[PDB]
Amino acid sequence: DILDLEELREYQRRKRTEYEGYLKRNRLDMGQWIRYAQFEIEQHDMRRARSIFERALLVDSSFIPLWIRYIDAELKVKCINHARNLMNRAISTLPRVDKLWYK
RNA sequence: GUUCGCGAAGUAACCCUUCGUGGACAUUUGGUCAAUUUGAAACAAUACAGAGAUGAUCAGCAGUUCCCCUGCAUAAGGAUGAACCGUUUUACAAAGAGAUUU
Ligand SMILES: [K+]
Ligand SMILES: [Mg+2]
Ligand SMILES: [Mg+2]
Repeated sequence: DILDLEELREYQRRKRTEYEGYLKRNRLDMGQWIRYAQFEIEQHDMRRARSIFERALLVDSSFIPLWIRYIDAELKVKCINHARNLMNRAISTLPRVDKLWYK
């Protein structure tokens, strides 16, 4: 498929334009947000992935699978202290959800 | 420059003409900006494609958007103005049961 960094940049531009267009036209599709963040984790660009999860939380902070995905994504890449800040924030905004406490 | 005053020479003329000189009058413009190509107007042309619903053709009216255009416009029109068609995996458990690590 992709043989060169410039070709990776072309691929990333096309996919980012696709995902951003759909999330512009309909921001409330949380699964679309999740798989865009997953795309950026596949690109190993954790800054972009974190930004997408944060924007998704700004669209809807009450949606528990989005929180769990973000926390698990931080832990999967050994970013434990980021995960600690994130989980503390998660319980701080939603203290009555048992799943976040257990996580 | 005009004018008030005082000295020198016309004109012993104290006013008029000239020269020297003290004072008053009048007091800070304009630029966000330089005169052709390299600080960004658009159509048109050319080639190829081509018409929302669906079996076919067409009237529309909306909605979402970090697209706007025409219009005095909160009217109306722009193909129903366009973009929309794609992509889709975990808040993941319980009971068994068969191969097997220990
Ligand atoms: K029509
Ligand atoms: Mg209309
Ligand atoms: Mg419309």
